[PDB]
Amino acid sequence: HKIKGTVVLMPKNELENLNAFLGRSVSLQLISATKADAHGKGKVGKDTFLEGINTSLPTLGAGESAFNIHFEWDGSMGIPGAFYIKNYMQVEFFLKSLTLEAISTIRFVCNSWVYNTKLYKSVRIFFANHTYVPSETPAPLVEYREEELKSLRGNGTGERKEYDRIYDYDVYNDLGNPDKSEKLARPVLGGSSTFPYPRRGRTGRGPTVTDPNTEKQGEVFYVPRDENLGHLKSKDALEIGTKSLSQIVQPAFESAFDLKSTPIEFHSFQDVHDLYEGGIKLPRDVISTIIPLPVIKELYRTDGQHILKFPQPHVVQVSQSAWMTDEEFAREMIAGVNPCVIRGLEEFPPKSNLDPAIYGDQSSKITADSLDLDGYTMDEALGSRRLFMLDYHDIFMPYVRQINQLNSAKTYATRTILFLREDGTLKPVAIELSLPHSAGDLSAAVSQVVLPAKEGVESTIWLLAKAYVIVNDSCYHQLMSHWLNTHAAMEPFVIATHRHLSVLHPIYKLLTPHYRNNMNINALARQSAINANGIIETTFLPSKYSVEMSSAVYKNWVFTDQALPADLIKRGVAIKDPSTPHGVRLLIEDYPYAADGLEIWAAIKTWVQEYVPLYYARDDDVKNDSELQHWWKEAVEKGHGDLKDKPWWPKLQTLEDLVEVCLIIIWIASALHAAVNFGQYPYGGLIMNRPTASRRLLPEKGTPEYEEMINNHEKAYLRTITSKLPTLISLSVIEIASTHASDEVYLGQRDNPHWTSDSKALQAFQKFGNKLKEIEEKLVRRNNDPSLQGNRLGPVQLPYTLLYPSSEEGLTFRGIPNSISI
Ligand SMILES: [Fe+3]
Repeated sequence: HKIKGTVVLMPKNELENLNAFLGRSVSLQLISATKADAHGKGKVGKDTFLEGINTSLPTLGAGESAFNIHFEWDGSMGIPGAFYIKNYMQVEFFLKSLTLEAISTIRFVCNSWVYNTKLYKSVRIFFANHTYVPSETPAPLVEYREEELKSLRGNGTGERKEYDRIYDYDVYNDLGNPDKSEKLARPVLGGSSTFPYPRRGRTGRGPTVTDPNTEKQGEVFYVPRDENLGHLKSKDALEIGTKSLSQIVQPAFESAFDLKSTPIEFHSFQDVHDLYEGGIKLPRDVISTIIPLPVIKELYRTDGQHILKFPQPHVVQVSQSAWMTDEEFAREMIAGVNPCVIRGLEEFPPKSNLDPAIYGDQSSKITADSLDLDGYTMDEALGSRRLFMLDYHDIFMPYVRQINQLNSAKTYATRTILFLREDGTLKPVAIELSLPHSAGDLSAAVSQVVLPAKEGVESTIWLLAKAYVIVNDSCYHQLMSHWLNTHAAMEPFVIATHRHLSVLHPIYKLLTPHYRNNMNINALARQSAINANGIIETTFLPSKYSVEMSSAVYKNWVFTDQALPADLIKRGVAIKDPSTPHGVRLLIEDYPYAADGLEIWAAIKTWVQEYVPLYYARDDDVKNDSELQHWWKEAVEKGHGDLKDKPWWPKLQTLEDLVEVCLIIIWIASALHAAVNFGQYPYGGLIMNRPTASRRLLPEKGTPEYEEMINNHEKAYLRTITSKLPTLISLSVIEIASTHASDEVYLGQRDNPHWTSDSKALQAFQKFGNKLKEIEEKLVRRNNDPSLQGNRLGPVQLPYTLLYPSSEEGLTFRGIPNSISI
């Protein structure tokens, strides 16, 4: 007459004795999926308490404890499909799972914090691991299913508390700190035509005293409780790093500089190399402040007394000087940290769409006859699809004036012309350094064109020109390729999924692994990374204009252009070609990001195309899923609501649209983010290779600054790029971001083998993981192919492993997480 059950939970201390969980501490009630009361709701059993510690199980995961329990459940009550749980203890615990035996085995995958019962307005409910579209929900669970969605949505008011599980939207009005200073006021991003932006998770702290449109500061930025990931190992809590760096480590660094205990500036390139060789000497109390901090202490080796040493960046591990080569500068545009901006150039000279009345004549000054195209004429280079560009002219020109008015910031709007050589590598052939020009200008600095040069002061000017380009590129990488296109663009879909797709829903099960830790890292970023005077503003060129620049770019963000084939075709780096395996022909055949990416894209596509038909037999079945239609309607009209008028949104009335939408979401969250994230320290850990800021324009002839370019080119370079103090802070941030936590869940993995009971879904997922293993072998062969050495390894001899699916923990330059997790 009893159902044997096993509860697995983790006491709180395991993620930030066992006998306290016995007695009347924890009650569970089974809920029937087949026998309903007179209202049609599945009947509920009696409160049943944990009976004892099970120590006979083969071996739980670390930190987990198993509890025995027996439910009076006579069979007339039908088959359990859910349960209620009440925690009568003062302290919350993490509920892993319930397992019921000898009844048609029943598994519940919970993985949820359960706070004291008096904190909840309705009792926590958990469903068995079956999957149902809404029309397939067993009738006695239909109302339970919808009431749980209503509970997760909340009502759009109230200050969110730690234990709340309420998902909702708000604008980016929480970055400014106007109550501290008018200088820290920031425009609201989202909800206007001037500043469109993805929505983020609502926190509801309320208004500042000086500005009803800006949300007040808080010690903790709320996320729904189970988004805030605990870790067994403190060192895996990498998301706490940015707060520690901004609030604890940066002031300690600043004091070392204020007290003149270390040189204020780098004076040679070797001063930079020293950081990962002998290290940097700092005051004792500065070391003492840093080396006890979780996560932070993992970033540096130390003698415990005066030395911090950074890890040797991958980009210098074979050749310290290879970053300086034109070969490597161009190669990193297709296999570097930001491999997804280069475009084909199909006319010459390049054109601008900006208004000459505002910025002056926008004609390019690059002349065709000045370029070395390995003997090709311009017409030949254009017609054979060998001309490409890295075009930041129109992106940066609207912000150059305001950036350059800042005291220690000076930039150009840059364009780089690239030629695809017959050997398949890219060659840079010109850089245009543009400045706006209008009648009222007080500056006499002018735009100019710089061409490659290997000797003399011309070689230094060309090296500086490359630095100005990479400052543009690093800013666009950090704020657009990375922050906007992954972190910020994904959060609206996270929110919508939890608000409108039941945990029971097949598309919830398909997508939610790809959201792990995303809202958490994003909230911590709003607090410490992209806030006024936060990490990004105090290390990157645009300073207080950084985040709003990403809103300007979001005006042109197109959901369907995030698909890899559409991206490659839009950028003119591939053409449609049905005769090829992936339906596109690359115009740069050995384009490592794109060629490896197409393999990953195709594997995800096959997986989604196999999973969707398990639950939707026909287009009509997609049309008639009420949760799915509400999910997509809200994702578009609210989550990305500033772009809800755009004609390119899929309608989601067909199987093909459902596949496309899920495929793109998974792609952004896993491989796209990985490709743009985990190369940050490997390439940018040498500040000269990936400068974050430029502080001066090119010097005029006849000046001491010009003579310095002749007599001391390294110092000229270092004075132009990011200063030493923001370099230390920035290196630390990108080292965190390039690190895989040991509890990461990678593409092809899931945190629990029982996420669904449907064997066809589980077998399809196994095929997907096998396919990713085969792809990794293929990518290994690519990196070992000497014919591809030029673009896949370069003179830095750094094999392109960023789209290898698998990785061990640490700073590995490989591995594709499921989600945007750091
Ligand atoms: Fe990231």
